[PDB]
Parts: sequence; C-alpha cells; structure tokens
Amino acid sequence: GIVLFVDFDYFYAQVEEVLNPSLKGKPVVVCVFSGRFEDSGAVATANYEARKFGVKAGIPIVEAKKILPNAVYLPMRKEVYQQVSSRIMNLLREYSEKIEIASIDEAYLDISDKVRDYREAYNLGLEIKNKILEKEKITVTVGISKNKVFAKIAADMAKPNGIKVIDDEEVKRLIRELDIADVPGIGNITAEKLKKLGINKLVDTLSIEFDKLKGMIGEAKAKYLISLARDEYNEPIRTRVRKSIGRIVTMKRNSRNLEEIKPYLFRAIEESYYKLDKRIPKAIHVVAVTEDLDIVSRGRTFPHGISKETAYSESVKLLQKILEEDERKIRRIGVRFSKFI
DNA sequence: GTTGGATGGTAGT
DNA sequence: CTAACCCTACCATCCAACC
Ligand SMILES: Nc1nc2c(ncn2[C@H]2C[C@H](O)[C@@H](COP(=O)(O)OP(=O)(O)OP(=O)(O)O)O2)c(=O)[nH]1
Ligand SMILES: [Ca+2]
Ligand SMILES: [Ca+2]
Ligand SMILES: [Ca+2]
Repeated sequence: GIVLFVDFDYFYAQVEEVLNPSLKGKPVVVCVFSGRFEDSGAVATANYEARKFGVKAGIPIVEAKKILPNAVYLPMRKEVYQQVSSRIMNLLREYSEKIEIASIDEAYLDISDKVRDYREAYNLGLEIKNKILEKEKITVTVGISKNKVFAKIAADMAKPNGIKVIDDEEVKRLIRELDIADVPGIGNITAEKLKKLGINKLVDTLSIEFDKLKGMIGEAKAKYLISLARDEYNEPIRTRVRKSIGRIVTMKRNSRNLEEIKPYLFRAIEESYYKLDKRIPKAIHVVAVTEDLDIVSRGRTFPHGISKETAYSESVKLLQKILEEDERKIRRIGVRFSKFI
C-alpha cells in the first residue's frame, strides 16, 4: 500500500503572489486583523522571504511589523484561498478519487493502484507538482510513504517545493532514529512526558509496559505510537466529513456586558449557520475566550435539529450561563455547531 | 459494566 | 487599545442515566 501526501507551499501567501506577481521575491505576510487597535491580531502565514526574519504563522502582527517593518502586509482573504484550494483538490482527484482532504492546503492520495512501486510513485509526485504549477502556478511539497503518518513526515522533511520518498527501509530506520517529538500527533506537552520517561525514539515505546505508558500519555496515544513502532500502522485514506462547524470573533474591547457582547455572538451565528449549508445540527456550544486567554464553553445537545431561531435563543442562555459561572471579562466570543443529522 | 453528554486538554494548520 | 487570529479533530475525565 502506497500513500502520496500533498501539502501546498506557504499557501495563503503564495496565492497572493500568484494574484500579484510583483510580490514574489519580497517578504509577504498575510494577516488576521482583530480590529481592537491599529494592527491588532495575528499572522495567518508568511512567505519564506519573511520567515527568514522570524515572521511566522501565529505571531502578533505588531511584532511582525516590529522585526520586519518593511514587508508587505496583506489582509486574509479565506474565500480566495478556498477557491484555489478547491480547484487544486479537484486536480489531485484526477490522479486518485481515493482522496482524503485534511485541511485547506493538504491531502492524502492513496495511489496503491495507479503505480506499482515507489519509483513510479515518485514520478507521479513529479507529474503532480507540474500539473498544479501548470494550472494554478502553485508550488507544493510531496511526501510518499506506505502510510499517512510517514508520508506527512516525508513532506515535512522536504518543505518547501520538495518531494521525498520514505521507503520500507527508511521507515525501519526512522522508527529507530527519529526523535519522538517529531511524530505527527506528538506535540509539546506529550513530548515532555515521554522524556521524563526516557522515550526519545519511536522504538523506545516497544520495550515499555503498556499500562505504564498508557498511564502517562493516555490510551489513544499509547496504542497509536506502538502501532507506528511495530510498523503495523494502516489507517486507510477516508473521505473527510466535517464533525463541527463554527465561528468565533474578537470584540473591540473586553466585556461582561450582555448588551455589548450580543451583536458579536449573533454575528457568529449568522456566519456559522450560513456555513452549515443544508446541515442540521443537534448540538450547539457557545465558546468564550477570556481576558487571560483561557478558553471556556457551555453547550447543549437536543434530541432534534436546531433551527436558526433555537440557536439564537439558546446561545444567549448559554452566554449567560458562562457569565453566571465565570467572572472574568470576555475577549473573543463565538459559537460552534455539531452532531449533524 | 454501556453509552453518551458537558467541559476542557492537546494538537495541528 | 497597547500581543496572542482563526478553525477543526480527537481524546480524557467527570458525571449521569441505564441495559
Ligand atoms: N489564521 C491562521 N491561519 C493559519 C495558521 N496556521 C496556518 N494557517 C493557514 C495559512 C496557511 O497558508 C495554511 C496552510 O498552513 P501550513 O501549516 O500548511 O503552512 P504554510 O502553507 O502556510 O507554509 P508551509 O511551507 O507548510 O509551511 O493554513 C494560524 O495559526 N492562523
Ligand atoms: Ca499544511
Ligand atoms: Ca503548507
Ligand atoms: Ca512535535
């Protein structure tokens, strides 16, 4: 079984360069403007020229403006990138209808049947990169392995505008040699628990007591890592299905005032309900980000679909429930829908 | 025991 | 207002209602 993974290069920023070809070769930074003050908010992403200077996805815009004053700062246009993204997903579809869209800019193809070996798979990767550059002038990075996880890694090892195979040989070695903190799914907190344990490599997990590992990182992660290690990982490529859709906004200033918070919450509901598109949710959750940025939420599942009217009425109740129970001012407010019929 | 709801932690993009 | 967006997946834990 062979799996090809495609992840587009500095996406949002690359789209901006294609739409505006003068930008290429200069620093470009795509920003989410929060509205709270001149340049309040965060960097969605930035091109490699910009990354050279410490400007990356996630930092605060005014810090980007600090460390790289003279770059090009562009406002995020999520719908433009999504149209490009849709056109590209359809290209990848030409190459295999067995596709798994994992986000705005990346996908896993199962190519077990288009190709007999890694060499052909490699050439298909080459055939892919070309088509996308032909049709959407977008460069991408391709990872090929026997499974999602190791394909992802191959891609990570090749960014930007690269293509890499990890063959059965490589897989065997990376199990023995690749730092554990580099396994997709193993973030900071986890990685820390694993070193206190003395597990630095995927292989280290084999020679430990399952119940001792579990009783540190959780069941799900423990099984997962051991599966990886035993080279028994075989999660198929499956058509992704949204489990929840929502929207959360940033207020002009922090409040506790229901009158002041309400138009933000309602804005979220409109956008959220519009993004649903013939989907009927049985569960609503109001989500609040506090002064000190701790995230907090109150929900309700009904036994039936929620109509836009129920959602309205319900989200106010729930926002009150937060305010009743947490006495910190609120900074961002939004809503989330789930359990679609 | 079962599942499944509320809330929150962790991870990733 | 003085930095920290935006969105979704999956999982753990704390309960409760129950086959
Ligand atoms: N608003 C916002 N958007 C983000 C954030 N992280 C990623 N994105 C968006 C912008 C990216 O172009 C798009 C794909 O992200 P990626 O993680 O794949 O990296 P990107 O393509 O930007 O650079 P690439 O070479 O992978 O590193 O997702 C974030 O923290 N906030
Ligand atoms: Ca990506
Ligand atoms: Ca990318
Ligand atoms: Ca990590």
